[PDB]
Amino acid sequence: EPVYPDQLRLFSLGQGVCGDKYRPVNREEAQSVKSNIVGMMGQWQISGLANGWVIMGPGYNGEIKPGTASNTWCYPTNPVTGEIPTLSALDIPDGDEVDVQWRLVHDSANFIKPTSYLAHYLGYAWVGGNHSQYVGEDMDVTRDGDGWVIRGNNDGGCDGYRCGDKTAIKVSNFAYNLDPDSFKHGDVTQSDRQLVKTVVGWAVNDSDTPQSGYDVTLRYDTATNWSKTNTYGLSEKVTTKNKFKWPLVGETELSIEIAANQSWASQNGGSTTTSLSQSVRPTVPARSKIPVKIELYKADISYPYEFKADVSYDLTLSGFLRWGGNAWYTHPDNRPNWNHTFVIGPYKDKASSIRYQWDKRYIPGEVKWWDWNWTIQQNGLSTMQNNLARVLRPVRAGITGDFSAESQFAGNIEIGAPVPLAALRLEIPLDAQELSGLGFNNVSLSVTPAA
Amino acid sequence: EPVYPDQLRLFSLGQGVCGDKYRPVNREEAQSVKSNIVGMMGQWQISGLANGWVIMGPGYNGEIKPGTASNTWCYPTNPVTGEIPTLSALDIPDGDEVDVQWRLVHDSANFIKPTSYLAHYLGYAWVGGNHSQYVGEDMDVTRDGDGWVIRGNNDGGCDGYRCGDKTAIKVSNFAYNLDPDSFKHGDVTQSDRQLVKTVVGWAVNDPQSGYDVTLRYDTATNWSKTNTYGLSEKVTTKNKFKWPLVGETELSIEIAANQSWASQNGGSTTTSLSQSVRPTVPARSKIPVKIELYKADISYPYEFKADVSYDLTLSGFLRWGGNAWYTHPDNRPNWNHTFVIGPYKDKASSIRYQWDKRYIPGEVKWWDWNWTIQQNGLSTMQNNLARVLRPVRAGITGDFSAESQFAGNIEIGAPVPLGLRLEIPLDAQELSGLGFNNVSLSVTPAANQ
Repeated sequence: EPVYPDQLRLFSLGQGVCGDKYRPVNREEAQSVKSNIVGMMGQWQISGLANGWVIMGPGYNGEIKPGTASNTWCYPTNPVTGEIPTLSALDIPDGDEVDVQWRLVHDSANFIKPTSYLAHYLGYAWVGGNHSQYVGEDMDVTRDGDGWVIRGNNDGGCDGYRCGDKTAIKVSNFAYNLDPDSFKHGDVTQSDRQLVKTVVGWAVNDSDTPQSGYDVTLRYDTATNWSKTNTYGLSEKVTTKNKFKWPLVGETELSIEIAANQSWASQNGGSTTTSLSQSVRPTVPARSKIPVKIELYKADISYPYEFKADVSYDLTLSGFLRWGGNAWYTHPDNRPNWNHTFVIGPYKDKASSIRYQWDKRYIPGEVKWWDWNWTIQQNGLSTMQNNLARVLRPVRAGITGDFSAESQFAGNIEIGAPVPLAALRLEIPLDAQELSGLGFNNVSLSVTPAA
Repeated sequence: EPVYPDQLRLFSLGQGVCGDKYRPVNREEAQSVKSNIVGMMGQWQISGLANGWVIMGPGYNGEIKPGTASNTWCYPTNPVTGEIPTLSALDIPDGDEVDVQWRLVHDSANFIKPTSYLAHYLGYAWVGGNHSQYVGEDMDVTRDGDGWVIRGNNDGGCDGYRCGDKTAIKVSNFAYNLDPDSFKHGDVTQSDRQLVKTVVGWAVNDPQSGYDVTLRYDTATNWSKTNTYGLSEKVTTKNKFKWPLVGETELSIEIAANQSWASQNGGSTTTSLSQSVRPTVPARSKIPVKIELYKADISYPYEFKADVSYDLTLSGFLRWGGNAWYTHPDNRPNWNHTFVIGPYKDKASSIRYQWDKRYIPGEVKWWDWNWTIQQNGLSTMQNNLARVLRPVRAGITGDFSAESQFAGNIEIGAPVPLGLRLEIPLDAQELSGLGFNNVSLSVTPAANQ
């Protein structure tokens, strides 16, 4: 009887006060799911647990100690139990799209068999080839344009009511979305940052009043030349839901950002200039001067990358339903040639959600498609949780190629030892031509009052 | 203006009503930090935003659409601004502990400089060497204990009151904690699932349901792991985990917490399992039972990542002109302070704690972070503390290899014409010689589920 973190709910109604039909989480329970609770709190957040214990945000390392808080962590008084476990992702090696789909759809233990038992458990009939006594065995997997249709092999003759009527299981509408957080990289091949030039000069205090309260700002326009390779072809059908900057690797800063909904393969590189502005707030004593140095660099990186693209697809089960064993909510006995489709992946609507239909299986007005509590009493809760955990298992594909970028940047503005004015104003020269040629454009040194 | 997900807060006070000094987040702000809001929400949770909009739990895909809710995501009307960035981790290849400490502490751009500058902004004196006029230059790094010390070179002579008293930055108390979720492996060198035997039988009935055929047995794994270098006798995990699944050769290895990675290189672990089915045996009929037993061994090169954390002790005297010590001691005292760069230990040692709680006078008892900002300007201090606090992690690599004996599911077949009788042959002596110990089949009735 485990505490399920997705059912925790946090209320702001004072000490140990939880909403209605909710009760406070205790220390032993917060302990068994600490990583989960803390990961759902603000950095320096502090929320209450039962009996005067508190759990602190991640910035405090998620410590649980005696305390009091105005907001509490609450757990249902009537939790929904038996959640579908969530197994580890099934990683399929990169390749062109039919090799990736192909590899998935022919996997007996991780696909063919688990989806067959599903069509079987829900009441569909003849879910297996006629050269076997077990479900999901001896199945012919054929192509169907964009889709794949797995259907029991019919070679020969069968015996049973409409036994020559095998349930078809068809896979379609495949989509691949890249998870930017999945970034990883092989050995950094090319790598280095050459100091191409170092600008030095002075900042002078021609006054009897010491100066402070002025910022010395530097601004340049540098370019970033980057390029990337796509080893296989899936690359052309995969996309990102929302843009992201290419990850920092090395010390070498770069500003490259990938676009959403535009195929990975179409984004292979380019040159992009940027406007950067370095700055310092010096303090030069009266009738004195301080030295200012600025180190300019060129850098480059080369390394093999790898991101993961999750796969989702529509799963249609079509065939007639059994007599005296059907999971549909109305429970037909007339053997209707039923046709239903679940979406394995991100949510779309309630009808195609096993998880949604399964977690709501007790709100009477919710059960309008399949009768999940029916399947449970027929088969048993574990049987069903292991069946749905495998059919719902996360499937990810590797996306790879090579990465290479090159850029020029300036370190910060560094000041020296104030020295007695010789026998704020800047005496630091810039040769716009030489820097344009070193890859630095529009470089300017401004002086502005602090604020 | 920037929204900071660490300042979001959720209230449950009716529709669009936030707690005091807080205001509802609007669809255009929630959108920008979606990933974070959603990550903070229950599976099918729905939370309100500003102007009749709503954000849906991760189960509904985290979608923001017009709606209404009696719980709201609020943000401060008064937000702490200028948070210190967070850069991506800095990776140090595997080597011996002294090599991994060396690669960190000697890096000028990523360590001698940011750290020297921190000491310099806090008012510490003579944070450079006699051969240079800039901060963090001409410094010496030297072994001392199982820690090191950075301090300006004192050869030559100098200019300045007590200028021969350089500030020393001492790094020690290194710790390395392994992060399980960093698992990665090379080319899997060996993989193969072979069918050893298949117990077959007949669930016999002379219908009958509410019965569960239960198969209880013993799995077994043999493994070994190597450890390319030595850091490994120092790396540990705060939590015990379960070695990752790769391939489809089921394993059952548990890496214990608080032990050197190198004192856990292999073994043999048995673990009993229960397989169960609920048959619906027609009257006077026989249903077939099949159980496949297998053998597989996997073996590949691995690599995990350990978070390196250490203590930073600044020792030297504070300047009269101005230091950041909250009481601004004008008598140039000898100052000693140490920050813990890693998991939070206490407020005195947390730059971030102190920095994020800088506007709350009650809290300012160590360094005055508002003073440094005024003195040097806000983007300088936050770009400096981001390099001082940038996560650093070392790789732990080596070769792994395992073999196990697991059993597929007990599958039933179509029932054929003929207290539930189970005709299923099992010679425990044979299964034992084959590697399966304690195999047995049973029938117990059903009352729940």
